[PDB]
Amino acid sequence: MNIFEMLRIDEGLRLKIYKDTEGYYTIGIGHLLTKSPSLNAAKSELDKAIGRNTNGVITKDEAEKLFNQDVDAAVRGILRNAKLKPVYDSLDAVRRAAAINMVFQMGETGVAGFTNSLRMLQQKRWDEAAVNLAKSRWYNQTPNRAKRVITTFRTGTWDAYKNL
Ligand SMILES: Fc1c(Cl)c(F)c(Cl)c(F)c1Cl
Repeated sequence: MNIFEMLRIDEGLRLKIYKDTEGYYTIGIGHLLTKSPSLNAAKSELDKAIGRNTNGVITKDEAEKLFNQDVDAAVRGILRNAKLKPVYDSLDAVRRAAAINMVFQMGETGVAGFTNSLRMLQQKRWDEAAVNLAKSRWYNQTPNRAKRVITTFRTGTWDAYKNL
């Protein structure tokens, strides 16, 4: 198990434009195209991302290319964010993957409200942190995924993913 395998499980793989859990146009391995309700706008974003005129369908190789870029972008974003870098640096590699997972799903803006959770994680108060993380829109809207990510933060193991 690693961050790539983990997000592959959580996001799936679809080669045609689909709507994510929030109703937003997406492709590949959870590559958000746009929050716009216009399919044409989404198709434009896809073409720009891939570098060719696609009309809504990509190959597995192309999906994996975008996926690698997205994982890279999430990490680089954490490292440039003053509110996130210290907590990330304080973690082991397994829990770091859980951090990347969250940023991949909700972005840096989606995680701005997790200040108290972040403190508890840096304090290594794993059970308290797990309890706090679940008190969120995130947990309520995607409970099964959140539970897996939270278990990863609580235990520092891959137990929530090893069966999957
Ligand atoms: F280190 C982190 C980071 Cl960078 C992050 F964005 C979240 Cl949501 C998190 F929980 C942890 Cl531990």
